Amino acid sequence: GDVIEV
Repeated sequence: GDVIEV
C-alpha cells in the first residue's frame, strides 16, 4: 500500500 504524510 501507500504511505501518505501531509
